[PDB]
Amino acid sequence: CPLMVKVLDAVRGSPAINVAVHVFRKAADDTWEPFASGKTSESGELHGLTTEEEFVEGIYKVEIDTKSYWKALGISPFHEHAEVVFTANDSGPRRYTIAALLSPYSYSTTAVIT
Amino acid sequence: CPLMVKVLDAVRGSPAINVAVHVFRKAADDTWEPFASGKTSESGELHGLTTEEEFVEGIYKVEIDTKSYWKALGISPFHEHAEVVFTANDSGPRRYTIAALLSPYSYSTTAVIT
Amino acid sequence: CPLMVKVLDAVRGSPAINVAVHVFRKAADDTWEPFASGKTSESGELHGLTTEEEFVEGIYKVEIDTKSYWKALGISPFHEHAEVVFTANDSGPRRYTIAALLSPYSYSTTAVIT
Amino acid sequence: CPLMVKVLDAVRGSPAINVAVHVFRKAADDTWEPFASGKTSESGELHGLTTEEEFVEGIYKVEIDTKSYWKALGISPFHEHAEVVFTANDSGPRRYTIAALLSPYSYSTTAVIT
Ligand SMILES: Cc1ccc(C(=O)c2cc(O)c(O)c([N+](=O)[O-])c2)cc1
Ligand SMILES: Cc1ccc(C(=O)c2cc(O)c(O)c([N+](=O)[O-])c2)cc1
Repeated sequence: CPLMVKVLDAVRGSPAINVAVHVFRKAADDTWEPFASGKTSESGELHGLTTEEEFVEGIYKVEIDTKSYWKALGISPFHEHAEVVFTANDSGPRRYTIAALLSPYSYSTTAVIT
Repeated sequence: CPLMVKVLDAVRGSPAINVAVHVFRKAADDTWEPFASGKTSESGELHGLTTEEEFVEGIYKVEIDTKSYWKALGISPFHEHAEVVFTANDSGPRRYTIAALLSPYSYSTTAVIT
Repeated sequence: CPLMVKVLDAVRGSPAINVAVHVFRKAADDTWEPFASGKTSESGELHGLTTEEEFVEGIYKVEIDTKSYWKALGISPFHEHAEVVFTANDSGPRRYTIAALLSPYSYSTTAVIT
Repeated sequence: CPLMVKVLDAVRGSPAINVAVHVFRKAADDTWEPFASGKTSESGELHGLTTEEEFVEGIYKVEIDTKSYWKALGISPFHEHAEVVFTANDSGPRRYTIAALLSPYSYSTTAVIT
């Protein structure tokens, strides 16, 4: 599995379960094409987004829809979502984990690449 | 000054000087309109982005063009940029500082609201 | 002012006001000597910790007592405090801002050096 | 496995492999007793630190010796180490993952509790 997303909740100290994640790929157009999407599991992880055949060199944007999540825990947040834009597979295919740590007024994101 | 952006470099432990910052506002269209832009100063700060007259309730996206910055320090980074999407002035006008801490494979962003 | 500490609250999106901060310096003993302390102001900042005469090369530990702060906002946190250990003035005297961003189950710390 | 530590490198976008981790527990003395220690594996993870029998309610400090790690990648860092102090098992036994994301001038730490 070449691209996985993991999301953590800094407020409850737990995985963020059932969070919506959308992945876009920048086309030759200079437009964002919808690439893949899904919701995180009980472990805060989302696997099965894509296959190594489909996941080519390019510029990707990962959007994590965090505002719904925060409402659903009784919280009126501030961000519309968390977004991460990165270039992928530039050096040949890699395994990428894009991880996000969420708080109402802040977030951190990191890529772990193997 | 109702909206200011501050950018820090986690690699050199210093302000990120002369970084490009673009602000967009979501229009009734559901399109991003260009709202304001500029480059950070020697202190890593960008003031004068807007006036309190122009800075109304709405959804804003702040894009920090970090890839140029990292190249200019001799570094091939991973993100195309850092992006922060948030709703503003929902509760009446506030002063917003959107701060970003940059590393090649990671970033953190926070809003400080007064 | 050669050493300043700034503390932000990721939960309320605001400065952390009236937070206790203790600074220790490692002695020849290999013991921590109490070096300086104080509480953050309404801006989340603590200035006047030391003078450039007193702030010599050495290993320092900055401890931010965050648990009291979180209780005082109605919150039972997880960390006893945030701690940052660093070597100072190794390359000649600098101005150091040690900044901390707090959440109940997480924190980030950075040094900005001039 | 009730306590595990994971360490990530924000500079290389990878796990931090073979990093030293020491765990201390605050005794009735108000002294830190050495509780457990080990080095992270190729995945940046350290398991087998303790057993659920030994891991009781108390105040723990996790110290990650990051300075050696940064030297070993050709880097003169700033922190002596990363330290996390927290209260454990206060509400009955939990599984705790203490995760740390490292950069030369910054770090973030979070607890994920199950
Ligand atoms: C995500 C993040 C975390 C920490 C910092 C940060 O270190 C910082 C430092 C400052 O001197 C300062 O004035 C502010 N601010 O006003 O927000 C932030 C900046 C961004
Ligand atoms: C402070 C911080 C922020 C983000 C990460 C982080 O990126 C991360 C990545 C993982 O694959 C993973 O399994 C976990 N975890 O279990 O906690 C954390 C780690 C630490």
